[PDB]
Amino acid sequence: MLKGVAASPGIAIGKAFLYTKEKVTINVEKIEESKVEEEIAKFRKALEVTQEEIEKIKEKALKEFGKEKAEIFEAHLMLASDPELIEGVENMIKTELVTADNAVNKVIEQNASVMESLNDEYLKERAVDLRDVGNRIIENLLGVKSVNLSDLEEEVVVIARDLTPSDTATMKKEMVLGFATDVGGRTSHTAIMARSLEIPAVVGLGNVTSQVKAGDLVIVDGLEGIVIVNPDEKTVEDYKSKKESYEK
Repeated sequence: MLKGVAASPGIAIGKAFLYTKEKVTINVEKIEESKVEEEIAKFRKALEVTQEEIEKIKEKALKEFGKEKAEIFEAHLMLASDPELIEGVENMIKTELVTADNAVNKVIEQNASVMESLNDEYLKERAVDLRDVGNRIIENLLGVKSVNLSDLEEEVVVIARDLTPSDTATMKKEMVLGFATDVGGRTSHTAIMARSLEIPAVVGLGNVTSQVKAGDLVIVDGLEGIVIVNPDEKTVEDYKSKKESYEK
Protein backbone atom coordinates (compact mmCIF):
# COMPACT_ATOMS: atom_id res chain seq x y z
CA MET A 1 0.00 0.00 0.00
CA LEU A 2 0.92 3.68 -0.19
CA LYS A 3 1.61 5.76 2.91
CA GLY A 4 2.07 9.51 3.32
CA VAL A 5 0.58 12.52 5.11
CA ALA A 6 -3.07 12.36 6.17
CA ALA A 7 -4.10 15.76 4.82
CA SER A 8 -7.72 15.06 5.72
CA PRO A 9 -9.43 12.21 7.56
CA GLY A 10 -12.20 10.03 6.13
CA ILE A 11 -12.74 7.21 3.63
CA ALA A 12 -13.26 7.71 -0.10
CA ILE A 13 -13.80 4.95 -2.65
CA GLY A 14 -13.96 5.18 -6.44
CA LYS A 15 -11.95 6.00 -9.57
CA ALA A 16 -8.60 7.77 -9.68
CA PHE A 17 -7.26 9.88 -12.54
CA LEU A 18 -3.63 10.79 -13.20
CA TYR A 19 -2.86 14.40 -14.13
CA THR A 20 -0.62 14.61 -17.19
CA LYS A 21 1.08 17.84 -18.25
CA GLU A 22 2.99 18.53 -21.47
CA LYS A 23 6.70 19.12 -20.84
CA VAL A 24 7.37 22.84 -20.52
CA THR A 25 10.39 23.64 -22.68
CA ILE A 26 11.12 27.36 -22.57
CA ASN A 27 12.96 28.95 -25.50
CA VAL A 28 15.08 31.86 -24.30
CA GLU A 29 17.45 31.94 -27.28
CA LYS A 30 18.37 35.35 -28.69
CA ILE A 31 16.56 36.11 -31.94
CA GLU A 32 16.93 38.28 -35.03
CA GLU A 33 15.87 41.91 -34.57
CA SER A 34 13.29 41.42 -37.31
CA LYS A 35 11.51 38.95 -35.04
CA VAL A 36 10.99 41.49 -32.26
CA GLU A 37 7.51 42.41 -33.47
CA GLU A 38 6.76 38.72 -33.99
CA GLU A 39 7.44 37.89 -30.34
CA ILE A 40 5.53 40.96 -29.17
CA ALA A 41 2.52 39.97 -31.27
CA LYS A 42 2.61 36.44 -29.85
CA PHE A 43 3.00 37.86 -26.35
CA ARG A 44 -0.12 39.99 -26.72
CA LYS A 45 -1.96 36.98 -28.12
CA ALA A 46 -0.77 34.89 -25.17
CA LEU A 47 -2.12 37.59 -22.85
CA GLU A 48 -5.54 37.20 -24.46
CA VAL A 49 -5.32 33.46 -23.88
CA THR A 50 -4.02 34.05 -20.35
CA GLN A 51 -6.98 36.32 -19.60
CA GLU A 52 -9.34 33.62 -20.85
CA GLU A 53 -7.52 30.98 -18.80
CA ILE A 54 -7.62 32.98 -15.57
CA GLU A 55 -11.19 34.16 -16.09
CA LYS A 56 -12.51 30.63 -16.62
CA ILE A 57 -10.50 29.45 -13.61
CA LYS A 58 -11.95 32.27 -11.51
CA GLU A 59 -15.45 31.13 -12.48
CA LYS A 60 -14.80 27.57 -11.30
CA ALA A 61 -13.15 28.84 -8.12
CA LEU A 62 -16.01 31.25 -7.41
CA LYS A 63 -18.74 28.65 -7.90
CA GLU A 64 -16.98 25.84 -6.05
CA PHE A 65 -14.90 27.60 -3.41
CA GLY A 66 -16.23 31.16 -3.39
CA LYS A 67 -14.67 34.63 -3.49
CA GLU A 68 -11.91 33.38 -1.19
CA LYS A 69 -10.28 31.83 -4.26
CA ALA A 70 -11.90 33.88 -7.02
CA GLU A 71 -10.47 37.15 -5.69
CA ILE A 72 -7.01 35.58 -5.85
CA PHE A 73 -7.53 34.83 -9.54
CA GLU A 74 -8.89 38.34 -10.01
CA ALA A 75 -5.51 39.54 -8.75
CA HIS A 76 -3.88 37.16 -11.22
CA LEU A 77 -6.03 38.62 -13.99
CA MET A 78 -5.07 42.18 -13.09
CA LEU A 79 -1.42 41.13 -13.09
CA ALA A 80 -1.82 39.58 -16.54
CA SER A 81 -3.57 42.74 -17.71
CA ASP A 82 -1.10 45.03 -15.95
CA PRO A 83 0.07 47.62 -18.49
CA GLU A 84 3.34 47.92 -16.57
CA LEU A 85 4.16 44.22 -16.84
CA ILE A 86 2.93 44.09 -20.44
CA GLU A 87 5.06 47.01 -21.63
CA GLY A 88 7.99 45.78 -19.55
CA VAL A 89 8.03 42.49 -21.44
CA GLU A 90 7.54 44.09 -24.85
CA ASN A 91 10.37 46.54 -24.18
CA MET A 92 12.54 43.66 -22.97
CA ILE A 93 11.93 41.82 -26.24
CA LYS A 94 13.01 44.78 -28.37
CA THR A 95 15.80 45.96 -26.07
CA GLU A 96 17.62 42.64 -25.77
CA LEU A 97 16.33 41.20 -29.05
CA VAL A 98 15.11 38.08 -27.26
CA THR A 99 12.02 35.86 -27.20
CA ALA A 100 8.78 36.59 -25.37
CA ASP A 101 9.63 33.54 -23.27
CA ASN A 102 12.92 35.13 -22.23
CA ALA A 103 11.36 38.56 -21.76
CA VAL A 104 8.50 37.35 -19.58
CA ASN A 105 10.79 35.07 -17.58
CA LYS A 106 13.22 37.89 -16.81
CA VAL A 107 10.71 40.67 -16.17
CA ILE A 108 8.50 38.49 -13.98
CA GLU A 109 11.49 37.07 -12.10
CA GLN A 110 13.00 40.52 -11.56
CA ASN A 111 9.89 42.19 -10.15
CA ALA A 112 9.07 39.15 -8.02
CA SER A 113 12.59 38.98 -6.61
CA VAL A 114 12.35 42.64 -5.60
CA MET A 115 9.15 42.08 -3.63
CA GLU A 116 10.76 39.03 -2.03
CA SER A 117 14.00 40.86 -1.27
CA LEU A 118 12.00 43.48 0.63
CA ASN A 119 11.40 40.75 3.20
CA ASP A 120 7.68 41.53 3.34
CA GLU A 121 5.67 38.34 3.75
CA TYR A 122 2.69 40.07 2.16
CA LEU A 123 4.66 41.07 -0.94
CA LYS A 124 6.19 37.59 -1.01
CA GLU A 125 2.70 36.15 -1.38
CA ARG A 126 2.07 38.72 -4.12
CA ALA A 127 5.38 37.73 -5.69
CA VAL A 128 4.12 34.15 -5.87
CA ASP A 129 0.99 35.44 -7.58
CA LEU A 130 3.19 37.29 -10.06
CA ARG A 131 5.38 34.23 -10.62
CA ASP A 132 2.32 32.09 -11.33
CA VAL A 133 0.92 34.51 -13.91
CA GLY A 134 4.27 34.87 -15.67
CA ASN A 135 4.73 31.10 -15.89
CA ARG A 136 1.25 30.59 -17.33
CA ILE A 137 1.89 33.27 -19.94
CA ILE A 138 5.03 31.43 -21.03
CA GLU A 139 3.13 28.14 -21.12
CA ASN A 140 0.49 29.80 -23.28
CA LEU A 141 3.26 31.02 -25.57
CA LEU A 142 4.58 27.46 -25.73
CA GLY A 143 1.09 25.97 -26.08
CA VAL A 144 1.45 23.64 -23.10
CA LYS A 145 -1.53 21.29 -22.82
CA SER A 146 -2.62 19.04 -19.96
CA VAL A 147 -5.43 16.80 -18.73
CA ASN A 148 -8.54 18.78 -17.79
CA LEU A 149 -9.40 16.83 -14.64
CA SER A 150 -11.57 19.72 -13.45
CA ASP A 151 -13.96 18.99 -16.32
CA LEU A 152 -14.66 15.49 -15.03
CA GLU A 153 -18.24 14.89 -13.91
CA GLU A 154 -17.57 11.98 -11.55
CA GLU A 155 -16.25 11.53 -8.02
CA VAL A 156 -12.59 10.76 -8.70
CA VAL A 157 -9.31 10.87 -6.79
CA VAL A 158 -6.85 13.55 -7.89
CA ILE A 159 -3.47 11.98 -8.67
CA ALA A 160 -0.62 14.32 -9.58
CA ARG A 161 3.11 14.84 -9.07
CA ASP A 162 2.88 18.53 -8.14
CA LEU A 163 -0.16 20.78 -7.91
CA THR A 164 -0.64 24.33 -6.64
CA PRO A 165 -3.64 25.90 -4.92
CA SER A 166 -4.20 27.81 -8.16
CA ASP A 167 -4.67 24.48 -9.93
CA THR A 168 -6.71 22.63 -7.31
CA ALA A 169 -9.13 25.56 -7.01
CA THR A 170 -10.46 24.49 -10.41
CA MET A 171 -11.59 21.11 -9.08
CA LYS A 172 -15.31 20.69 -8.40
CA LYS A 173 -16.03 19.89 -4.75
CA GLU A 174 -18.52 17.13 -5.49
CA MET A 175 -16.34 15.57 -8.18
CA VAL A 176 -13.31 15.00 -5.95
CA LEU A 177 -12.91 11.98 -3.68
CA GLY A 178 -9.56 13.18 -2.35
CA PHE A 179 -6.01 14.25 -3.21
CA ALA A 180 -2.72 12.37 -3.47
CA THR A 181 0.64 13.76 -4.56
CA ASP A 182 4.26 12.75 -5.05
CA VAL A 183 5.47 15.81 -3.16
CA GLY A 184 4.60 17.63 0.06
CA GLY A 185 5.28 21.06 -1.43
CA ARG A 186 1.68 22.09 -0.77
CA THR A 187 0.75 19.67 2.01
CA SER A 188 -0.69 22.38 4.24
CA HIS A 189 -2.84 23.72 1.41
CA THR A 190 -4.21 20.30 0.50
CA ALA A 191 -4.92 19.74 4.19
CA ILE A 192 -6.94 22.94 4.58
CA MET A 193 -8.64 22.55 1.20
CA ALA A 194 -9.60 18.89 1.55
CA ARG A 195 -11.02 19.51 5.02
CA SER A 196 -13.07 22.45 3.77
CA LEU A 197 -14.29 20.25 0.93
CA GLU A 198 -15.37 17.65 3.49
CA ILE A 199 -13.23 14.97 1.85
CA PRO A 200 -10.26 12.82 2.85
CA ALA A 201 -6.80 13.29 1.36
CA VAL A 202 -3.37 11.68 1.66
CA VAL A 203 -0.48 13.59 0.11
CA GLY A 204 3.30 13.29 -0.18
CA LEU A 205 3.07 9.60 -1.05
CA GLY A 206 6.23 9.82 -3.15
CA ASN A 207 5.43 7.95 -6.35
CA VAL A 208 1.64 7.74 -6.49
CA THR A 209 1.83 8.88 -10.11
CA SER A 210 3.67 5.67 -10.97
CA GLN A 211 1.59 3.38 -8.76
CA VAL A 212 -1.81 4.84 -9.66
CA LYS A 213 -2.99 5.32 -13.24
CA ALA A 214 -6.13 6.85 -14.74
CA GLY A 215 -9.14 4.57 -14.36
CA ASP A 216 -7.69 2.59 -11.45
CA LEU A 217 -9.80 1.81 -8.39
CA VAL A 218 -8.38 3.66 -5.39
CA ILE A 219 -9.33 3.87 -1.72
CA VAL A 220 -8.31 6.98 0.22
CA ASP A 221 -7.83 6.28 3.93
CA GLY A 222 -7.22 9.59 5.69
CA LEU A 223 -7.71 7.97 9.09
CA GLU A 224 -4.59 5.83 8.73
CA GLY A 225 -3.00 8.13 6.15
CA ILE A 226 -2.67 5.49 3.43
CA VAL A 227 -3.85 4.91 -0.14
CA ILE A 228 -4.82 1.59 -1.70
CA VAL A 229 -4.65 0.99 -5.45
CA ASN A 230 -6.42 -2.02 -6.95
CA PRO A 231 -8.01 -3.03 -3.65
CA ASP A 232 -8.81 -6.70 -3.09
CA GLU A 233 -12.46 -7.75 -3.06
CA LYS A 234 -12.38 -8.06 0.73
CA THR A 235 -10.57 -4.73 1.07
CA VAL A 236 -13.31 -3.00 -0.92
CA GLU A 237 -16.08 -4.42 1.25
CA ASP A 238 -14.16 -3.71 4.46
CA TYR A 239 -13.66 -0.04 3.61
CA LYS A 240 -17.15 0.05 2.12
CA SER A 241 -18.75 -0.73 5.48
CA LYS A 242 -16.30 1.56 7.27
CA LYS A 243 -16.98 4.40 4.83
CA GLU A 244 -20.71 4.21 5.57
CA SER A 245 -20.04 3.78 9.29
CA TYR A 246 -18.29 7.16 9.36
CA GLU A 247 -20.28 8.81 6.59
CA LYS A 248 -23.79 7.92 7.73
